[PDB]
Amino acid sequence: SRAEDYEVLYTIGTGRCQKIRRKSDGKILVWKELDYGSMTEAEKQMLVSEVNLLRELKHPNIVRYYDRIIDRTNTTLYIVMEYCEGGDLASVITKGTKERQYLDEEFVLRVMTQLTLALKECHRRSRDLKPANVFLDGKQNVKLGDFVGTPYYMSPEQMNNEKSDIWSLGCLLYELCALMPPFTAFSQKELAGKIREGKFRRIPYRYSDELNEIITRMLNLKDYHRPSVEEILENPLILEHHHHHH
Ligand SMILES: CC[C@H]1CN(c2nc(-c3cc(OC)c(OC)c(OC)c3)cnc2N)CC[C@H]1C(=O)O
Ligand SMILES: [Cl-]
Ligand SMILES: [Cl-]
Ligand SMILES: [Cl-]
Ligand SMILES: [Cl-]
Ligand SMILES: [Cl-]
Ligand SMILES: [Cl-]
Repeated sequence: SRAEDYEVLYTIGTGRCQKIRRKSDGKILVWKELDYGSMTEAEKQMLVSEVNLLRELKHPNIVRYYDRIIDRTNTTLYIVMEYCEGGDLASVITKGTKERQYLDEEFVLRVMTQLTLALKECHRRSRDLKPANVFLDGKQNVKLGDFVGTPYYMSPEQMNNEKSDIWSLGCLLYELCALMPPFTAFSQKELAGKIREGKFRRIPYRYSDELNEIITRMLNLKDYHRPSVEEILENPLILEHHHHHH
């Protein structure tokens, strides 16, 4: 695997994320460009570990890693992976916010189902749940990727556990429905205050009582009252078509 095996089409974001084309079969992919020139041997060893871990993750709802390419000349490491043509959930939400248009319940259910399964897989093996780390492919599939900011999704436990991940999922699904997170504040201390009270607005009325109910359960103050991944997926809301399809 050499860089010359691929051709950069253009830069998606900025190290650098680029949409690329594999020359042999024309397959569309992306790579993440990492300049390791300024790294110590220690940090490079830490980098080697991380990349090996990504190679082991095979799941329909986790962004698929394909390859790693070393360019010793430019001291650049390339991580090759699947392309998610639908971009990230952050952009979907800001888009709904600016166009004043709520997302379909069907879409929210797809995200709930598919991220819950990604989470289930993560818990098996041993990756923050936030809109910017959730990607959409071209087939309605949902995939989990990998100081200044306010920690909107921090659970009550953390500010003091797999149920903690359930809280964060609740926050993400809440924000998808309401187009704002369940707890907002100008500082972290004000934020922490709101989280401890555990009160928030119901998601918009266009969304079913059943969907409101499960999101609300995920946001319970007590970790042990939050549903497990198993209890989530048992929900009558969740159907075959909400799962991944090739
Ligand atoms: C490469 C590192 C990242 C991001 N990543 C992928 N991102 C995109 C992607 C596509 C977009 O529009 C077509 C887009 O604009 C909204 C965008 O915004 C951030 C991202 C497509 N495919 C990807 N594989 C993969 C996961 C992730 C990581 O760090 O592991
Ligand atoms: Cl899939
Ligand atoms: Cl609105
Ligand atoms: Cl709807
Ligand atoms: Cl309450
Ligand atoms: Cl409301
Ligand atoms: Cl669980």
